[PDB]
Amino acid sequence: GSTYVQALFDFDPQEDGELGFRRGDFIHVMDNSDPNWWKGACHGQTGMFPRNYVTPVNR
Repeated sequence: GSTYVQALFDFDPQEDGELGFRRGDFIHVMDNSDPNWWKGACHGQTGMFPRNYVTPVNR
């Protein structure tokens, strides 16, 4: 389907397994878990990332 976003800012991991990307990086929202936090995938690696650190592309 379509669950991508565009990294609003740079997110450096801060958890064991977390996600790590850089502004404009399209996160792949694989499973909206939490309101301000979600599960996704980008640099060939999945993990969690603040949902407010990204922005929808299909809108």
